[PDB]
Amino acid sequence: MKQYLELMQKVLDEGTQKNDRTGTGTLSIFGHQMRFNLQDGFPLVTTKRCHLRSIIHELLWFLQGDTNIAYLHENNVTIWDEWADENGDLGPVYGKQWRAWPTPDGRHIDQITTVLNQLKNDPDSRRIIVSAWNVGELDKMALAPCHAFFQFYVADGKLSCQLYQRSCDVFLGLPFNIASYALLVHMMAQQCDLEVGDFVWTGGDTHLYSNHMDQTHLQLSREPRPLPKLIIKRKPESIFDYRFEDFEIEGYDPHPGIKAPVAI
Amino acid sequence: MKQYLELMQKVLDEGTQKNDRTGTGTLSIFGHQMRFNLQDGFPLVTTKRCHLRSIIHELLWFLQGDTNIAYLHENNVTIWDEWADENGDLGPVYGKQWRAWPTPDGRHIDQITTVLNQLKNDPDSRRIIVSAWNVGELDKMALAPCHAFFQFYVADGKLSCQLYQRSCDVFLGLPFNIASYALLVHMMAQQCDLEVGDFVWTGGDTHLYSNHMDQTHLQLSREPRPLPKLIIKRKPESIFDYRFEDFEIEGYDPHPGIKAPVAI
Ligand SMILES: Nc1nc2c(c(=O)[nH]1)N[C@H](CNc1ccc(C(=O)N[C@@H](CCC(=O)O)C(=O)O)cc1)CN2
Ligand SMILES: Nc1nc2c(c(=O)[nH]1)N[C@H](CNc1ccc(C(=O)N[C@@H](CCC(=O)O)C(=O)O)cc1)CN2
Ligand SMILES: *[C@H]1[C@@H]([N+](=O)[O-])C(=O)NC(=O)N1[C@H]1C[C@H](O)[C@@H](COP(=O)(O)O)O1
Ligand SMILES: *[C@H]1[C@@H]([N+](=O)[O-])C(=O)NC(=O)N1[C@H]1C[C@H](O)[C@@H](COP(=O)(O)O)O1
Repeated sequence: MKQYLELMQKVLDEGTQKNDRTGTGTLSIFGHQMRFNLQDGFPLVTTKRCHLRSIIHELLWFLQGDTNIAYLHENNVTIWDEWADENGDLGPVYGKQWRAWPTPDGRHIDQITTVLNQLKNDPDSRRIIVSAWNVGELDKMALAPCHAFFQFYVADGKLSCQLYQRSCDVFLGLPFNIASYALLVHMMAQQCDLEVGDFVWTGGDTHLYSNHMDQTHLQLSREPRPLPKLIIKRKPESIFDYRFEDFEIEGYDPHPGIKAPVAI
Repeated sequence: MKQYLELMQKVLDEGTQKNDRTGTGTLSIFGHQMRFNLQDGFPLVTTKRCHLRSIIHELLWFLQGDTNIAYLHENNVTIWDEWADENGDLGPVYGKQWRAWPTPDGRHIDQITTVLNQLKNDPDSRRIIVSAWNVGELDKMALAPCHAFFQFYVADGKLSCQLYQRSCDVFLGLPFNIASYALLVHMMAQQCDLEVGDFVWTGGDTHLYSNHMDQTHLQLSREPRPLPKLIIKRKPESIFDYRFEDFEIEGYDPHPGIKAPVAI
């Protein structure tokens, strides 16, 4: 997609060489923002084939509040295997914080239910936020959340969302993260009877790994194709009741997939 | 400042009318980003006189971990009076979360000390974050944090910072918020022996109140003046030991102040 290839080029032209946690090395920029009008189409990268199966299942897994990889394996999704322990556990990552953020006085807060309540009763609110950045539990997580904090906004009968992503692997992670959140915005809007508006992506440390350079040059040589359309085939009773079979992506005709190693 | 007047104009031209919490009404946009290179000068608005006293003291107050307004009053700062209770308390707002974020298992995490440790030992880290958005304590706060989440970044011997501000009163709040965080970046850099880099501001619901329109038109008629310079006159032993007298703002020659009512 145009905005995505523009970012890739910007990282190549403007990024500075930075060591990293994994020992791999990156080219990095700090602070970037892009906007996707969800009415123009579903923002799934076309310049390489993306695995929709993994994207959709990961999101449904988050929404269940699950942090064990059993569900993903049951569904032949292996994108989280490298970080899981012997029992398939990741610690209280994303889904746990979304559904069951623990308080000092012993409660658990379901941020997704809270957001639904807000959208249905106080749509003008400037506090419609979900955070995964639970400072008190960071040390128990396999990895600190990359996509950390997101906010909804309603104007003129449309639902928008902004994501703050503190760290972004541009080649591997970003195509998944954009699609994942676009999908959530479509689900949320369906449940709230709103139209879709904008998905706004904001990055912190936005980088290309040093061993993704060949892959990046290849993909930059390709022309984007028209965006597909997302069809949700039924309206479940709640945001927690979607199934893989409920989604259709129509007119997705990507260029071939490009393999790249994940930095662990 | 150029970036600031550009935003004001954009809100006037592109903002949609939105009701709000306070009953005042706003023009609102969602999602905006601006960048200030701190080497070009200290980003204090010149098209109206800003009260530096209030800016500096508010920041020092946050850093103490204080949430009672006594300290501000001792220093003749009254910007937080409207939200405080009979005892001058605001609940566990900003400073409390920064210095003493409470965990379930009973601990308190000092995020500022943690960040210092990270900057001094792991400057390449992509996880150098402070959050005020403590989901478990939101209901005890006078107001939910506006400036919610910020990240540091080091490259090439320079310290940058990005702030996510979920809600932004463009006329009243934003000039303070930009200056406040620029100041913190200068303090942090001094303590860590780094040069200053960029301050990146990212907004969620970015708005002009309906009863700030005259004030906005007035200010938009004014030409920005050159940015002042921040001089820090000594190096305290720690980030917690700064005093008001340690800061000099040189060459600040603003246009006159513009009064506007705060929406409560
Ligand atoms: N450094 C690094 N990068 C990352 C993650 C990480 O923790 N470390 N974690 C992220 C969580 N998301 C993904 C997304 C895609 C993949 C991945 O590998 N994807 C394939 C293969 C997909 C498949 O299983 O079929 C691709 O070619 O797009 C891994 C993690 C993404 N990037
Ligand atoms: N709606 C609304 N807007 C806000 C806040 C709010 O909670 N509600 N809280 C914010 C916290 N920051 C400020 C900053 C400035 C002022 C203010 O009023 N400033 C003066 C007067 C300064 C002074 O005391 O001398 C000015 O003209 O700039 C109030 C809160 C800012 N904007
Ligand atoms: C992190 C990631 N995740 O773990 O779920 C995700 O969804 N998107 C990412 O882009 N992603 C990247 C950022 C970085 O390259 C690594 C995480 O490493 P640290 O930033 O060192 O924590 O995965
Ligand atoms: C909030 C504010 N604060 O309370 O400290 C700040 O520092 N900056 C702001 O711009 N600010 C604004 C945003 C909005 O106009 C109100 C808060 O109202 P809600 O967004 O309804 O919580 O103050």
